[PDB]
Amino acid sequence: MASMKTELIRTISLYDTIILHRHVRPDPDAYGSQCGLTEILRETYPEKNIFAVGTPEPSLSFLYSLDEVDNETYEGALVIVCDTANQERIDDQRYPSGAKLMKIDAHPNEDPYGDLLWVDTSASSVSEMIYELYLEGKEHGWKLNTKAAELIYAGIVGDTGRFLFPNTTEKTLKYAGELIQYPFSSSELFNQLYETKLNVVKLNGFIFQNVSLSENGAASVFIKKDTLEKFGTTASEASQLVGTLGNISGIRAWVFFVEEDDQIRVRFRSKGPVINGLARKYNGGGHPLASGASIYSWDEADRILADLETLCKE
Repeated sequence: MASMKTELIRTISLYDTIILHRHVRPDPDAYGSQCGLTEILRETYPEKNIFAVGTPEPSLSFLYSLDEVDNETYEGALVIVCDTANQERIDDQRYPSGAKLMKIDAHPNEDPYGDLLWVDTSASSVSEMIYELYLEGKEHGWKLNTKAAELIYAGIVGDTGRFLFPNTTEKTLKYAGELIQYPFSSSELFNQLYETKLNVVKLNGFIFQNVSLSENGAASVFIKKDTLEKFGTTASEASQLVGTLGNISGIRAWVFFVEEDDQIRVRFRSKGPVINGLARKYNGGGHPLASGASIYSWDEADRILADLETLCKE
């Protein structure tokens, strides 16, 4: 809604202190949206006290540094929460302790928090939403500098797998063309985002070398504590390799099992057949081409295999 954007801008102009949050375990969109908007606002309003809070993600810390803020600073502040569908996943819970709370998000509005709400499930990403907000904001004095442009671009390219994933829309590409005109180095950004440690590359090589496809295009990957130790990689490092199998000729759908301390993490992917159903059956869920689940025994993994084989066969 056009009016909704205008009301956010007006409300932002009214408060001297603005504190910005996003979701725990931040990703590129969390940074692009939260820090992108933070940097718009630092540039546009150098007289305001603008802060971005939360725990940093070391692999994204090259984008922006976060601030430490006292309890007192919240008093009478505007708090903006970017890219967090669920209140309980907001990094730093002092979010409702200000005078007002604003929600900006691109996920379904199941937890409709905030005094102000701008939710749009047609946007690729919240970083895209922030660029759209800026477009309007312009007319009311907002300024986009090079650092903000870069942040929003980083958020968009991270969240869409550089215009690959199906959340990419006409708007995404259009805004990216506008953003690329700012004088930041996109090639250096891509280098930083894709930089991978030799030991994670080698683990990826171990997975590729040993992968096999069923006659029906199903594939599975088991990364237990012993493999993690051999390669010296964390569980999250190994899990993040689930996307790397997508270009294999004839693959239909596949799954990763990563042994963590408390569960076995399960990541489902598909090039066609719906996997939602299968995920929900083992207590998880997600989208039709990308779901997850937690399981507690290797027996449970073999059942997920048999069902994956069938879903592919049909």
